[PDB]
Amino acid sequence: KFSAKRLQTTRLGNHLEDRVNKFLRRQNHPEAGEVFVRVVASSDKTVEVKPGMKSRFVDSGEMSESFPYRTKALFAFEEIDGVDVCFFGMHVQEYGSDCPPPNTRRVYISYLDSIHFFRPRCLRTAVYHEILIGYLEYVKKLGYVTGHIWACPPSEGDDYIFHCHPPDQKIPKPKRLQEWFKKMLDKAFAERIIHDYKDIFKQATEDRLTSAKELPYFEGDFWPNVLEESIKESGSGSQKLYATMEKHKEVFFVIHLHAGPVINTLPPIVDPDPLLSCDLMDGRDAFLTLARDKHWEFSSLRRSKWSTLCMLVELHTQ
Ligand SMILES: CCC(=O)SCCNC(=O)CCNC(=O)[C@H](O)C(C)(C)COP(=O)(O)OP(=O)(O)OC[C@H]1O[C@@H](n2cnc3c(N)ncnc32)[C@H](O)[C@@H]1OP(=O)(O)O
Repeated sequence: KFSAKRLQTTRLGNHLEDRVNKFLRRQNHPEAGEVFVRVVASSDKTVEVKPGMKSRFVDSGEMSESFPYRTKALFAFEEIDGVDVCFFGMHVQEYGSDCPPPNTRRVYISYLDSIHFFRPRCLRTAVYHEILIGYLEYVKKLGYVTGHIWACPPSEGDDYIFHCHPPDQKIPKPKRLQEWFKKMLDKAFAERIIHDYKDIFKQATEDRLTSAKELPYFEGDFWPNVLEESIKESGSGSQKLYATMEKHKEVFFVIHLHAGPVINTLPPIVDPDPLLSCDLMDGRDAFLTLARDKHWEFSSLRRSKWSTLCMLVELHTQ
């Protein structure tokens, strides 16, 4: 069977799915179909500190040369007209309790994408927020302490996950996307899922951050390349770092899942799900490449239904 439901289930996927369908049952809209959330790939990686930061801080013994993390790719599918339609995807990076500072017990959303065919339309945004809120709730329970978001919308024609978006699906500019995450986090706050969130500038200030080595270092994030430039441009760049953090502060969220002294007393983070080896969905380039090479577009509902079928056949028949 090629259905989204028969894709391998996980605790993480089930938690998100249960939250979404719970919310949909409260809404009682007759157009809404069942939602399936599936983790389709999961692997362990390391991000290596780039050469400039490495020469300054790693070789003097002040910073780890690399940080291990688990990366997960997940998809949400909805029943529409009796078939599965993939409508949302997200990749995450999880730096567990064996990861050295400054990354210990942190999660980072690498990127997220969607195709706007969720039915009914009036519930689409709410469903996206429930998935994100569910993810924060889950990693909090496992023992992650801080979550990180970079609110950077794609450039015109740069598909993040889904090849060929619908032509009439508008791309939010930074201001709209920032408020969209704020709305999501405000709802997470009201449910006691997060303790607070802050911008990166306010966070560094409260932490009295004085060196670039204290800034969490994530694969593909803004800051490692900024830091390479600060070291090339050139002495202590800490003053300029605060100007850079301040200039871009609205787009960089720091989310506190736990706060206070408990954060140094938590048990080890042990992931109850196995890794899921799926080269096609690990990273974004493979799936984009495959869809491009096979003319799998998501630019209308009919094409999205077809491309979802083809993706499910690929996922099942490795
Ligand atoms: C940390 C790293 C990451 O998370 S990646 C950064 C976020 N990811 C992306 O931007 C990928 C592409 N974007 C998307 O897939 C979606 O926009 C996401 C982010 C999922 C949000 O979708 P959604 O919940 O529908 O909110 P939305 O703001 O996109 O649409 C709401 C209404 O606003 C409109 N809108 C959008 N952009 C504009 C615009 N530039 N000018 C005028 N209007 C705009 C939309 O048309 C939409 O209208 P409507 O009220 O739903 O009919």
